[PDB]
Amino acid sequence: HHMLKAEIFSGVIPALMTPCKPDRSPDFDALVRKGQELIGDGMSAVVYCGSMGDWPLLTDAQRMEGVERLVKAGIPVIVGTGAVNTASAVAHAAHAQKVGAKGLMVIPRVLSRGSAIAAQKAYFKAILSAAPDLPAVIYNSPYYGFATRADLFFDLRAEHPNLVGFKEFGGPADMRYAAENITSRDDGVSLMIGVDTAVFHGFVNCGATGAITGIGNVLPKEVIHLCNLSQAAALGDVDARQRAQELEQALAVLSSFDEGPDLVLYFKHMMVLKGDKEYTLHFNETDALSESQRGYVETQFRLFNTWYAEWSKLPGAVQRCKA
Amino acid sequence: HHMLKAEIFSGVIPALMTPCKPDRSPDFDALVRKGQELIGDGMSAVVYCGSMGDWPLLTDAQRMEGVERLVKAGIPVIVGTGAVNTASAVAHAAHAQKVGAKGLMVIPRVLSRGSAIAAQKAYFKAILSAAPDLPAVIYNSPYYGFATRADLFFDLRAEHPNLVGFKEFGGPADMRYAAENITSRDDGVSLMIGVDTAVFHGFVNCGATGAITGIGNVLPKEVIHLCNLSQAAALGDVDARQRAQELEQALAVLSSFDEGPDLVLYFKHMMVLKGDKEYTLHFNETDALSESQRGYVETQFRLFNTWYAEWSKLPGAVQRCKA
Amino acid sequence: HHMLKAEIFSGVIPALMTPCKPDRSPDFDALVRKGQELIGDGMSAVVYCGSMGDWPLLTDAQRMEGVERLVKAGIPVIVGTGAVNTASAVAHAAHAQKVGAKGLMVIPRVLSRGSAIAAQKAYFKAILSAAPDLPAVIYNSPYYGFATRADLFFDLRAEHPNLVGFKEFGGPADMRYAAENITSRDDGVSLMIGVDTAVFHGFVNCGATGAITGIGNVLPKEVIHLCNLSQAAALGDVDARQRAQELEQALAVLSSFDEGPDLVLYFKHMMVLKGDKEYTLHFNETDALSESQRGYVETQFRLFNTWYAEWSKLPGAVQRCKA
Amino acid sequence: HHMLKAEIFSGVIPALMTPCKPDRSPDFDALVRKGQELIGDGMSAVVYCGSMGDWPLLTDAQRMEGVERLVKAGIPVIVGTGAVNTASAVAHAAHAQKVGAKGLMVIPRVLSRGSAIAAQKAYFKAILSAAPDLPAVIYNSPYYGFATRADLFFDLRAEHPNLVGFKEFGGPADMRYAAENITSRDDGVSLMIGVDTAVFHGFVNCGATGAITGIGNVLPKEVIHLCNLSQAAALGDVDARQRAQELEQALAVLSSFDEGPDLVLYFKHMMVLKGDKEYTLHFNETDALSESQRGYVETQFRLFNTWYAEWSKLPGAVQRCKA
Amino acid sequence: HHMLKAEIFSGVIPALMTPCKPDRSPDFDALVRKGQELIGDGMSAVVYCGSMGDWPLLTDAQRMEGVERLVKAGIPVIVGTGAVNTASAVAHAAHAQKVGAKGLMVIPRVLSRGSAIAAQKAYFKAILSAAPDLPAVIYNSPYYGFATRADLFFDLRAEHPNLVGFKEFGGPADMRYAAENITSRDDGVSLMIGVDTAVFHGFVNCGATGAITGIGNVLPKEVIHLCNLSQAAALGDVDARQRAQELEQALAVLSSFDEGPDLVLYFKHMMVLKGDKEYTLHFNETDALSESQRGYVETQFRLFNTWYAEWSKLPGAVQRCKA
Amino acid sequence: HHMLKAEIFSGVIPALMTPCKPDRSPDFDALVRKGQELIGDGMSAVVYCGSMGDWPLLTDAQRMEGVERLVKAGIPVIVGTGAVNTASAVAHAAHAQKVGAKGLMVIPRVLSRGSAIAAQKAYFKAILSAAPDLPAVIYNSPYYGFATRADLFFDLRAEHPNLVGFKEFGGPADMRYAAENITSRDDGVSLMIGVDTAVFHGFVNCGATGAITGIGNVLPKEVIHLCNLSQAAALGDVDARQRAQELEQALAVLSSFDEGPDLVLYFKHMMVLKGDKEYTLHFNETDALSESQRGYVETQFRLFNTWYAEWSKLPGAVQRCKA
Repeated sequence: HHMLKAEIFSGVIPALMTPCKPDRSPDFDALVRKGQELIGDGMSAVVYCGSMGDWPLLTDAQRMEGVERLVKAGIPVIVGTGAVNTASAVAHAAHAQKVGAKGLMVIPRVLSRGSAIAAQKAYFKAILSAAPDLPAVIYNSPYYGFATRADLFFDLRAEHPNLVGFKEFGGPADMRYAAENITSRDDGVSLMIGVDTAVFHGFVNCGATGAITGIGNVLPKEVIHLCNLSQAAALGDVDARQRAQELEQALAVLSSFDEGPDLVLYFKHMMVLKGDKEYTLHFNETDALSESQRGYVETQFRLFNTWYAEWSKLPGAVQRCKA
Repeated sequence: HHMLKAEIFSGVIPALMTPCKPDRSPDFDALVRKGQELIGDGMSAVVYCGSMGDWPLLTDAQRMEGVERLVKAGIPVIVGTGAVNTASAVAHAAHAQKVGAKGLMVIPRVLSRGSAIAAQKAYFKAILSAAPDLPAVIYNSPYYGFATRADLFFDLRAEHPNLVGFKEFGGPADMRYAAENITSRDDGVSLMIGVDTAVFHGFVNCGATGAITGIGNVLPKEVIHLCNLSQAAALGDVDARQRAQELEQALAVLSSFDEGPDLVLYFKHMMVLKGDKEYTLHFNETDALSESQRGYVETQFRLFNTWYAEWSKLPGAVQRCKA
Repeated sequence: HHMLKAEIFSGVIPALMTPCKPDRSPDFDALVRKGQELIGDGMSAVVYCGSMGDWPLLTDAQRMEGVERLVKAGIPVIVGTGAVNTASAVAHAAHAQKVGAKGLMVIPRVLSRGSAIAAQKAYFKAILSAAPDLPAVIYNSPYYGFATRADLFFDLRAEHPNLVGFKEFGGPADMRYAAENITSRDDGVSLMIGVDTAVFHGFVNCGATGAITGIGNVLPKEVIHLCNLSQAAALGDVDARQRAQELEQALAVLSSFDEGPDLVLYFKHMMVLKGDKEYTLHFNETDALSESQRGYVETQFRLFNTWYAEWSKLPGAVQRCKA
Repeated sequence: HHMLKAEIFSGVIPALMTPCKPDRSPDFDALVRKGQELIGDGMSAVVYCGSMGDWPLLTDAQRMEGVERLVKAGIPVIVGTGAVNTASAVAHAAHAQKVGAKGLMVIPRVLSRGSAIAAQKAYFKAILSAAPDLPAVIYNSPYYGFATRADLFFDLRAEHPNLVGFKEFGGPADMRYAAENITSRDDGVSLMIGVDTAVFHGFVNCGATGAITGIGNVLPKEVIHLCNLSQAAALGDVDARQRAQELEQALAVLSSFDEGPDLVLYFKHMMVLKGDKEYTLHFNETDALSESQRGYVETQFRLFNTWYAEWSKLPGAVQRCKA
Repeated sequence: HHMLKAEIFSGVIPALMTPCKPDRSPDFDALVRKGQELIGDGMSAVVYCGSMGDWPLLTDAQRMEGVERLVKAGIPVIVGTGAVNTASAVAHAAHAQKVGAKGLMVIPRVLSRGSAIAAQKAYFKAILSAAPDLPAVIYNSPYYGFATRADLFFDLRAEHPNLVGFKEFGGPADMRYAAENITSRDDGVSLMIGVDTAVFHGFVNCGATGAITGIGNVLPKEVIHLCNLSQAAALGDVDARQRAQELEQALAVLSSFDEGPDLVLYFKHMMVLKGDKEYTLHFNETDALSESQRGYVETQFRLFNTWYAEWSKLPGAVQRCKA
Repeated sequence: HHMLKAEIFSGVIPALMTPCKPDRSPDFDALVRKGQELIGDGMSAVVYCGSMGDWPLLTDAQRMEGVERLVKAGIPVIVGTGAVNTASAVAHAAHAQKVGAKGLMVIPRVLSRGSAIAAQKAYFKAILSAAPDLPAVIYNSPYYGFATRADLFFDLRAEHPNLVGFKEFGGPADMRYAAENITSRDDGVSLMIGVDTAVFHGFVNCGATGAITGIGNVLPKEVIHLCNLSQAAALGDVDARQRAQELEQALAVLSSFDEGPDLVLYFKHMMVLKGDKEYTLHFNETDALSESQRGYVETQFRLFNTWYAEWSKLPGAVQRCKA
């Protein structure tokens, strides 16, 4: 069969941060405000609560409250199912379906049996089964000590028709593996870019349908610009292919913070630099950038903004592909 | 100064499994029964709730109930502080001190900022600070994407005098590193063996004071025998050095299950093979050994038991060092 | 079901060398003589034509002639299907069944699509299908740029019930993987030792049913002695476990030539040192040990023989387990 | 001495595929037609039968028939000597000289003694000696488990003056090694690009004289364009250096299929997409791209063609350097 | 505090070669001439005697004579403290301060205790203490079997306020580590580029203040051009960012000789190609490029010069940023 | 030809430490006393000045004075040629021949061109040429960033007949490589054990003629005992093969200090523990074991001594093979 790809996995999709109130509990009003703003800027959906959202630091109830709030605001939500155990992940998925979220981000099993593929298969089945009506994407990362390859992916999809996507945070070779062996069938399966540094490669070299973004919370217009240029390049455009690469290269240092353990520290600090004070505090009192880290990101943020202010005036694909 | 090592980190110490009731909730009565039995067999203390105890699958309340039950039974308890976040780990530590546990097993930060050493330092400080009166051991493993080396260990101990030990699950070279650079000072610091395959190396080559054991839940007398022989070898005994190595080698396959992701599946199945039916079920309904895995452990369990039944009759150190 | 393991994959089984006539064509009369001798010495079967037999240097017709000759002599033969292409491998298998060989050694695809698992699956199916009545073992080695894991093995066996074994030339961890995940089911599947250095580990730690041997062509009685001791150790015998390891250790250097590219040069030279002049020449005129290599093997052969002459007089398991 | 480089190793040189007749035997008429077409398009020579030509799947007689047919058509032929054994490789070389091929591609020993450098030296000598009048290039690849370095190359060339080139399929560092240490002497030695992804690096950074191409069978004009631009860049041209890199980058995904095990599956499928139906079947009945692989290459082929149709209209070096 | 960076570690700074007289003793007159010339060309300082200067081949007295000569000529000198032992390194540092050199390049301990971090800490302290009034940069390289990380760097700087810089010869990830964690504080610390291939990355992505250059001895105007363009790119300039990368890419092969063991052979030969005959001989009579190496560098030197002659005429940032 | 191995490279040979006077200059009287003592204990020769002797910390004159003193005392001396440059190494070699040392230890080039094999070949030639009448051994270690393999070794020996040995400090596989490919010819070439942990493997598995020892300075009788047992095992003795391995295993921790950067700190401290106070100070004022390192070696030294005191009373090979 030839099947339409799931619309919820198309376009540019921020994985939202959870802002803190002054008492270091979640500020759900601020979460919804930012979600609405980002959709207004041109994002197609949001992911909540992912690693950008500090999921391990929040209770399941808090995450579910945030999901509810975002959905009730009319924002298309892909729910993150990251969890300490099967029962928790399944609860996230069941709640997503109950409240009318639009998609599911299936995160592998951690802490108990993480490297066991047999465990991962059962865990994915349990999560998919809990939200059968929601399109689902599996996250694949070497962080888990195992890879979901084509065999496992297609065995899951045979029993779980909601499994329609594959989100790669790993390197370009892993994204290439997915494009060649999983996501280029006729059957409605979507590759999603899952790390900020792989946008051009994903869209142009790998046939990606959409990008889940960290840095796009901070620089939405610039990240949408890059995604648009990269999609135009994927149509064969000559100018856009050149401009996309220039923009990705200039964004590379800021995007690279998404690859490391301090991504929430860096991206919340950049939110603060753009004037959003509610991103000042972290849930853990001692989590903070070092003095050098703060200086480095400030320098690099100023550099990118200065370069973009002039580059973004250029004629041709640069104008055509703005958000 | 020359300081006595902490007695709680001496001897042979099972990291207890949590048995399931038929509804897959914890059977605390059975947990206490086994803890009492193992102390009776010659174990010096127990660890609860560690990875052997399925900590990620239990609520914090359940773990704390188990700790309380064990302490109220008069069992010396080292509390596992494994957690999804700082607040949870600190709560485990605070509860340990409140109820009169005898020691603390400090597990590093996971899932959020795991590889960041700055994060680990603050996390360890928070945990140690929460139970200042309890001797504490830090667990060190490559699983965490970072190592606690001498610099960090001594900076922590300077501010947290309860930090008196260092539990290595990693390879023999990592245990050697600890012995050479951390645990061989005069100052009351203890190296603990933290994987079942490193007992002889730990006691004889590395000066270990005690062993935290997985397989010792199943084969307590045989593991105490190995530890005793290895301690006698550490005094310079010729016979015990030879016999310890023979026994470790024979135990090696069964002990090696402690190194992998399926350790709880293997060790609960061995408990069942020895007649303890309460170890039949797992908290997750689908977690089970495969047919081949079950056959392999059954074969190897029979082999070891047959060999030990005859070897354990030999004269000399083999008799002297029995539990 | 519980099924008997295939008898053809039990015991000690030399992978025969092909001796050269003076014109460097195969000496089939000598091949049959040695095969008969080795069975007489206590070997259970032979493998022909494997890498020990110089398969790439012989035509398919020559290999098939040798197989025919061995079978007509009443020797139980496991046929090697190593080949440059599918059609060749399938021809070897079909001939094996036609002439009444007793088993099949399934070697993976080489030179064309070697690392492609999809290719390997089809290739194995083609070979197994060509000799449905012959018990078959798949050879697994990192040399091929891929591993046959449990999933592939069981998918093949579901469609090809003749697939009943798994021959590992790789390291002890790979043999352990096979024992834990493939060969310890109740269903009649056999692990075969497939490198000379892994005999004790295979029988005792991995449940192996038999060994395919290179060095056993040269030292049949000594290799059968080691296999017998190792099998007795697998029953739980204390003495045999100690003696097996002593004998393996003494054999280790000579056995290690089986791991390298020059195995046929080393083992033919050892045949010559024992008085079998027909092993002097190689099919390629320039293939020869260097002066240092020749000196090294001569020294090590003398050393082992001297040690064994005295060690093999010891009482107990050493006498009980002789061929 | 200063010596002219061998003309046969200059320019752009497809390693031809062998098309199948409907019965999966070679279609030699079609082979010659394509060879003639590609020379007409601007290729300087062809390689037959290399890995692109499915050498392991064909008999020696079939390969030699194809070589004869190509030579009799007046096509300059470099003969591939890939073989299962020395006698076969030497036969290919002797036949090449007999029939008037123009060059020799010397492929290392496989399957027997592959990693032994002593074996490789003798094997190369045997092949070179069999066609003394034909200029010869040695193929160097990590696939063989050994590298031909300067010492071996110059020892061979001292005794075999026909050895005048060095074809690198390995990475850019290996090509750099060859340029720095082997091929930049005054003495008539040529570096040949031997993988489709290394064209610019080879010509500009490494002094290459020519390229043996896989993708150039499918996209001859575009590959000649890239080679021409890269050669102009090697003269110091500013525009060509920029344009060469743009074209290589756009060709990179299609070229990357040359690096993997499925190169013949991908490139025959692309031939089919361009209308050459005789490239439909493979010699092995079950060798075929998967559905995803087919979708991936189709998408990427369309993308490249669309981009090139517009990019190739640009003024300057892009026009000057067309085939 | 916010502190000005040390001016001596700004700009472009050649690590000078020591030319030989015909008797293979140092030609100090020629050393001073070249130092003066390079300052005249636009270099800000020189380093002497570093690895470019053949420090291990010269006596301490010879190095100190060269330093004296350069300082007396009015050239700003950063003194290299590379040494076989602590006493030697400290003597270099003490002499630097005595004669009025402007900075210190602190090279780690070698040959005795090289991998011991405790040894490195004491060694750095000894060197820094010997020249307290001179700004100092520590060289960091994997060549030493250890890395100076932030902890060690800041512990040294707390006791040695002259430690104000960090020179990275390692890869881009190591330079990134330094920028993120060491050199981006407000406190007057400078990252210096310490390998010729990392200029753009250092200035733009890592906030570098200056570059110590090998190839800049040979191509001073072109290296200053690259540094200027890269510094303009670090201000946010669009044109300069593009042009810097074009120039770095064209310089990449010549710059890459700085990464290898033969850097002095390559760069002295290039000096000879530009007409400086005093760079003909080496201190060791047999040290010389091979014929292929000489051909390779000659080809690549001609290529770069031809490309630059035309590229350097382009309007815009290329003109603005010339030396 | 069949040639006698060089007697100077036979037996057990300490690489002497250089004791310090209270002013941290060399105590040559003490050096000679210890050298004489060790010969009296049963050592066959000494090496001076090697890394054990702190060569990088001493002047060439000091080393040569020590060599002279040892030779004038009638001790057979193998001179270490470790050096910062060719001229220094050659001076050591020339002096060795002048004063009547009995052998040469050829150490590779460091600090300048270390990884360049062309450089190493010329450097070895220069050193060998400077002492043509002295038997010479080349040291081979991965520390140098290159390996001397058979090709280089035999090319050197063809022009330098004094090159008669090969000293391996690397792992067992590297020693095996040497035995198989270099040192097992008939031609008078000797493999020397060059790290304390490889004694049994060297003599029994690799045909070594002698051992250069670090720990043997401290425990001469025990190291000679191990060497004697290992040599008896190399004759085929059953008892000695078992006892050698027991003794090596017990010595393993103390021997392992020879593998690391702190070998001189550990072995001088052990000399002090045995009552030799002249081994208290190091040439560098701050070089000292840490508190933990000191505790570790003290514990392990006591353990070994206690075990040996009883083990060394056993009948059989243990008595026969004492010094």
